Amino acid sequence: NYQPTPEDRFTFGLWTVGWQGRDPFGDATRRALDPVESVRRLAELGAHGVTFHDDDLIPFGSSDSEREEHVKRFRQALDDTGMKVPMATTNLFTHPVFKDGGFTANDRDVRRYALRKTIRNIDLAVELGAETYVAWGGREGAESGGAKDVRDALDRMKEAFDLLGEYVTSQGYDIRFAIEPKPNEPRGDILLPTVGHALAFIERLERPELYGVNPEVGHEQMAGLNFPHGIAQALWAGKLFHIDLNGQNGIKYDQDLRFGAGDLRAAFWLVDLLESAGYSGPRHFDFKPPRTEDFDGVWASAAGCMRNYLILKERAAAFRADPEVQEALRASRLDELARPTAADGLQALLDDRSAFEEFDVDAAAARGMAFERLDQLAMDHLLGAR
Amino acid sequence: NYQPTPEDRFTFGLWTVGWQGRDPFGDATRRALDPVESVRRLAELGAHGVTFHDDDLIPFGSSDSEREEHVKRFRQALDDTGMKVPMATTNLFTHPVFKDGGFTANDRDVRRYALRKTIRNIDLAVELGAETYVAWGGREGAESGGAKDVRDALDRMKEAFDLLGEYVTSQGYDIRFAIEPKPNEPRGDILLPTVGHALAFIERLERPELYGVNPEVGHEQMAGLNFPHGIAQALWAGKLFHIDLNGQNGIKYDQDLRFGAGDLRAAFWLVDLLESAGYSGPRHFDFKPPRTEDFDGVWASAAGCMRNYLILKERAAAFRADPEVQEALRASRLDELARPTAADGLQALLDDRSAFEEFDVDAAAARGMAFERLDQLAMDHLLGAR
Amino acid sequence: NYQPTPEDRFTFGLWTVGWQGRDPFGDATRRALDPVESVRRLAELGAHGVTFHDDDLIPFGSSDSEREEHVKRFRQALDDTGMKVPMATTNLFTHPVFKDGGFTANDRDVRRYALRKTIRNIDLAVELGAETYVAWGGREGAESGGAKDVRDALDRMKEAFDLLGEYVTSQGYDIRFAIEPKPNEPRGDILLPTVGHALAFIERLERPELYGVNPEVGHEQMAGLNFPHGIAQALWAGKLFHIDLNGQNGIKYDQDLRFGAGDLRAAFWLVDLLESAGYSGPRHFDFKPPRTEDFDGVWASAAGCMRNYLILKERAAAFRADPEVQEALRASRLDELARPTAADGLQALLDDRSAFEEFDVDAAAARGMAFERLDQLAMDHLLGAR
Amino acid sequence: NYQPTPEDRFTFGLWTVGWQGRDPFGDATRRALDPVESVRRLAELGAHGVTFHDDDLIPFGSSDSEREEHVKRFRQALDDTGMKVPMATTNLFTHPVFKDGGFTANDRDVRRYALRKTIRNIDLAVELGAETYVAWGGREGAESGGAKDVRDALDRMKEAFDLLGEYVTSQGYDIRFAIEPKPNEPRGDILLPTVGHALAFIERLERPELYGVNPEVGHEQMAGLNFPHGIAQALWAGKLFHIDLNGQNGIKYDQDLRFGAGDLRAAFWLVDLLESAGYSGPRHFDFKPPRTEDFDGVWASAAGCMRNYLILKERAAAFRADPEVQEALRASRLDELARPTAADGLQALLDDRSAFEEFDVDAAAARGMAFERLDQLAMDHLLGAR
Ligand SMILES: [Mg+2]
Ligand SMILES: [Mg+2]
Ligand SMILES: [Mg+2]
Ligand SMILES: [Mg+2]
Ligand SMILES: [Mg+2]
Ligand SMILES: [Mg+2]
Ligand SMILES: [Mg+2]
Ligand SMILES: [Mg+2]
Repeated sequence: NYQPTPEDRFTFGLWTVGWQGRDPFGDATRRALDPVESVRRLAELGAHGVTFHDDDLIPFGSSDSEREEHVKRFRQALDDTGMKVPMATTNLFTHPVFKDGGFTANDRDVRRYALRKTIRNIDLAVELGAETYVAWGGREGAESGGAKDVRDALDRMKEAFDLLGEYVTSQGYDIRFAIEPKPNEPRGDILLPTVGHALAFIERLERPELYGVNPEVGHEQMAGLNFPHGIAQALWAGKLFHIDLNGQNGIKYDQDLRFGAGDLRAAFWLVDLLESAGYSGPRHFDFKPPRTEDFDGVWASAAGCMRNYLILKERAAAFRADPEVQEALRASRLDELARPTAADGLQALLDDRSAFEEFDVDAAAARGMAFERLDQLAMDHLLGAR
Repeated sequence: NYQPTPEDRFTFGLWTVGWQGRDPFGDATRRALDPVESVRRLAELGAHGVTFHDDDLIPFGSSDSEREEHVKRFRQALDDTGMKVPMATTNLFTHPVFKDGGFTANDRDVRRYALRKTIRNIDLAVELGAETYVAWGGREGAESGGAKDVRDALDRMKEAFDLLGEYVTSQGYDIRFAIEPKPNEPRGDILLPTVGHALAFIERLERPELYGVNPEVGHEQMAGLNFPHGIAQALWAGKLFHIDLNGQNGIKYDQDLRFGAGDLRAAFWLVDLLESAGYSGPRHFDFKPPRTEDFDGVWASAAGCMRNYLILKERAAAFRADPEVQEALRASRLDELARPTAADGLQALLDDRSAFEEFDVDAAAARGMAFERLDQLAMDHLLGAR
Repeated sequence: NYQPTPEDRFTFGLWTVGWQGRDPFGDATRRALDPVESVRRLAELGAHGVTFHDDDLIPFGSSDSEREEHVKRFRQALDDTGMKVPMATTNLFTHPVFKDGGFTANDRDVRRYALRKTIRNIDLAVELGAETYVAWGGREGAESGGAKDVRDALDRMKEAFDLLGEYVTSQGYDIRFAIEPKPNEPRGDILLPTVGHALAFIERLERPELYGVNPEVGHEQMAGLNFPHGIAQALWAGKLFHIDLNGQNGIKYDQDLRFGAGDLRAAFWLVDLLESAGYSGPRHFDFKPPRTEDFDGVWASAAGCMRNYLILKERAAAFRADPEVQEALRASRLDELARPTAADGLQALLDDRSAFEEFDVDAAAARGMAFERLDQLAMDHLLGAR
Repeated sequence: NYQPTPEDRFTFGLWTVGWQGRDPFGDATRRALDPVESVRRLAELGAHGVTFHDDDLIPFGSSDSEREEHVKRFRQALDDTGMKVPMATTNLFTHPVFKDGGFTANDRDVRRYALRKTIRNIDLAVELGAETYVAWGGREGAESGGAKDVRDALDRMKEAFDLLGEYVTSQGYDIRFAIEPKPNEPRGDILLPTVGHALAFIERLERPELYGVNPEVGHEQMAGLNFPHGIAQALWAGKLFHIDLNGQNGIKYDQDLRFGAGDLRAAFWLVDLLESAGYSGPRHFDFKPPRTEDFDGVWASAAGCMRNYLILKERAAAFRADPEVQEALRASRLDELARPTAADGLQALLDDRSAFEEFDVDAAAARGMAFERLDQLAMDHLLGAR
């Protein structure tokens, strides 16, 4: 029943199944996992590959000797299992030096350090074959209004990303960047808080074609926003380079539940969109197995991520293939939404008396949209009840 | 005490002080106001000008004769008082024909009608001297996932705004457009839900220089977002063409309280930013006097809008002029935030061993940011308690 | 497929399918429905009965003659269809006189009027056979802090409900009261904002056994609360006299979507609880068919309310009957949660060295709770994918 | 300027100024503080006393020898400074054994352990002179619906608190309990999520007079609720035994900002209420100095807590003493809210034709409430601008 293959392109971060369960009010409930064991266990479950922060793979403060040993053992597990590494990223948030940010820290020497730590890990990412480099600026922000002049901060943020674009262009690397937005936590407010703010920032970079977004289900839902809508806007702009899948129950702390938990109907509309638009990138899970769980529960939670995606894929495909649904879509005029408003042009529209002077407003107004029957067909399909 | 003059450029919509108090659960508690009387009373209070939707000024379905009579009486009140009309907009949300939207309605004939109704009011706006034309797409959106393909909807939205840009370019009008975002209400989710999503959409229009944003305090706060931060991003992009001021107590229905109500410290940081950046446009209030109030209370609420802005302006100016505050800003390194990270360039940064190999991370980490003393000086100034 | 019968005890308010679609930003999109036609159409769909506010049935300001005529025609439709009237309530929110409340209005003459309007409709409710009388104090509250001394307001609220209890005791009526909480809208904050605040208030009334709660799915979700949890607390206290079913997508304006829309997994856990606890009252829908819809869509939306309840009932019953689920419940120690902590008593617990001095904390800590496998079995059952 | 004395009864938890800055995404930024030094530094700032969790004072797993040494050194610092210990509480949330709760853990042996750990610390609290014992059940709850049967959990919660009441009655201790509600974090949903749910639960305990609430500003605001309103309901019920003061910016993770930060007008209305009702208990701060700060900033943040309370006390007292404000309160009929609705009794009200048959609804409806002028006087007073 609903078994994943490496062809489904499911990926997990080392830090996901590796989360030891330390939260703001409690100590860890699980021992540390060796990244080599996580690679093996994930390959057994049907995953396609893994992702990493620099500091997940190479402990902070490691000598070039220990660094080389850690990478070599990782490489061997990849060769042994067939697992890929499609994305990597930088930890610019755990160590105390980043307490006021990395790229937008008020201290200039910290910003320079942040850039050098990033560039070193871009080299490693290319070596391991990654196509996408993600940046989540979790410490870029403020708890108080006077601590951060946001215009100056956006200048420094642009400067950082422009320098990174110069670096990969100089080296001839085939890698693209993806900015991951989040509205708050751990800072009181985070810069570039939603998909839209990130898309707008990208258009001010020197080489905008090198940058896209890495949206996360739970993050947009922490602002009360419709995640499938934001993903549609990112696809419309040609900027969905990567995506993070998980679950969230509303406006509260970042829960990082397994995918399919949280807002189930939103998860259905998301899969419908991703499959219908032909998104071809990794289906990456950024989730945390609850700290109530032991290691058997960690792997059950990971498996459930993939299972829920495949069940929703099946139901969304049945929905769109149903002749009764295609009829209802025409009844609600989704076909007319796809047709241009005025391909005749501005002058024709102005001269068209049926568009205003002779337009029957009351006849158009009384036409029902038939959206509630359409949505109940969608419910019936989701629940396997047609 | 804190008396406004027309030099402060305070403006109000006719629909604000004119709101009769009808809400989803109750009938109106006040009689209709003649726009001529609203103009006189606002001029007496020290306002600079007024704004309007087409349907606030000319009742829907009016003959060209009645239209001319309504405009002439309005013009006369403006000439009598010295009041200006800096902005106008279109009602694409009240009449039943717009129940699924105007520019993104699924029905093509409704979209054409929406465009013609808008163009007619652009002509009137130019005649009355408006510099800015606002578009709030309050019905553009959905309550259910299958009712609206958002990529097709964004195509239709771009098509509409592009045609409007062709129209004003054709006519030689000196007017710019400002898109007003809102996350929800009256639709379950509204397209372009925040300042960031609107800024990103503008960069895909054919003539992006003609378009900017008209953010509203309460709207960004309905998504839990930091309004001064979003305004800083809009200023950084050169896109703050207009602004709507009001108050909101958190994530809930759109309250439209008078300015200064709701989140008072956010209102302080907003005024600080607007004055420090030299924003030169109208300070426009989109608010609703609570339906508990009679007409004496309507004018008290309007007066309070302007009063609160002027008190906050005074306190923000005292904050920034205080030598002890300028010292604390240097203590928190706001001066270093304004200096480039790497004006030496990429190669210099890579060769700079003090940026990584010889960087003392523990010494930098132990440096306090001193942000809590800075924020208490800001509190003391806001409260008049230094 | 999943057809309701009057035995399922589904009920609808006249004001639900009767909503004409007027919202704060738009005029009505549907004509008024005659309550006689709503009764017939609902009986055809399989409903059990209907509910009403006084002003839904008898237009405000009606003579005793017109009142009698309106009731007689309603009675006849009930006799013709077999439909029952299990609950009634009072409109203390639409007319302008209630703009600062009914029972807690600052004006004493309005409070007296509110009580007399209520008592007149209690008599009618008894005549029509209602068992439950609901009070939703939608105008009891404030937009500003100084307008309402909440201690005095709670005194007036208690006084009102105590007088109502004296009235029904005097008359010998077999009717109970149910208070309906809501956190906000249309007032900025509403008194008794959640199920918990209402339960606590009831314990200070003179005759607490006459009063219970009428919680609404969407209302508790406007505070971000877990609705099944609140319903469990109300059942634990013996106070769930009635319930309002609908859907809501998070913290925002009151959406009143059809039941099953909004938070689908919460709807599943709610049905599981109601059926497992043997709740025997009406399954009442307080919803609004979206104003995008014509009358065919109104009835499709009503039908979908009942359909979704019956599908979820079936899946929750399959979940609890599954031997693999009963095994997993024992694996997560739900059986031990049901056993007393210390039926041996306080002295035995203090003398029990295995409870502290010889308790192995690290062995207990390492035991996994197995909650993620249990929740995936619940997901599989909900989606019909075992 | 605004200097606190021990007469102001300001108290702080050891865990507040002692927070090392570890958050879910970052390591600690400050070294551990010796509780002896925290006592001295707080006494220097003008605090009245301190509070503690068992595990803040005596490291978990300490021998009776080390326990005695830790208490003796604490006692000496108290004797040296004059500081009091008015409240204590139990850590039932940090150690992994409490990962599914303490009093409502599914495992029975963990629940017994939780009760024994609590009882041992009640004895210590009495020895140190505490009058109030707080219980915050931060782990009592769930992330998934099937993990916790809430009726059984409330049975176990009642059983635990009843046993604790039997214990203190047996020992003859003069101490009362205060339950602290929180809606979520660190569990996905927490049992007894608001002040109202806690007040309702207390009325089902065997000896309800021994129990009250300990509400926290930020916690009620994480549900979007009006904190002064909830505090008024707790005062009305006679159950405000203790209070936790801090700041929060809306619906998001628990920020624990210093008091006066976050919602400033809510802080003003809270102080107005506490002073006007004659609340006589400790003004306790449960806050976290941001991890951006060094130790100088920790003490600046603590000082600011007390400063902001004293400034707001002064402004609220000026507001209520202002003759123009007392006039406006009569204009909005706050005097009539305080007078009984029907001291004449039920029969008199029914016979009073001026209450219904001859009541002029339109005359009452047109009366303005004058609430916007009242609220602007409150704003003017808060800002020191009359
Ligand atoms: Mg996350
Ligand atoms: Mg992520
Ligand atoms: Mg608004
Ligand atoms: Mg606006
Ligand atoms: Mg509702
Ligand atoms: Mg209801
Ligand atoms: Mg807290
Ligand atoms: Mg606390």
